[PDB]
Amino acid sequence: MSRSNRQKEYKCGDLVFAKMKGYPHWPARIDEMPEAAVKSTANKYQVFFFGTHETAFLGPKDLFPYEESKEKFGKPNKRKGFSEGLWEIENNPTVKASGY
Repeated sequence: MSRSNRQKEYKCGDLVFAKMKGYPHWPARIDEMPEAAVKSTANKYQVFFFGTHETAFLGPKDLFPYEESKEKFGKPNKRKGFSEGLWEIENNPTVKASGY
């Protein structure tokens, strides 16, 4: 009916700030590496970027929680893809689950 928040440890369905090489910490969701379309590898995690709306192979080193993010900054450069991006996650287009 709607994504479920984690307990004590982050897991699939967990939304955090994922940054990429040349790209500032963007709002990306956590995802596990599937093995259907292709054969994933080890020591790697699936990350889904909202702003860009694309997936990228990242890990925990490329993902930071709000607690930590807010600890230092938690607020990356405010770009065009940042506004619509952060809103792309907070205000997805294909909504359905109660949320604002």
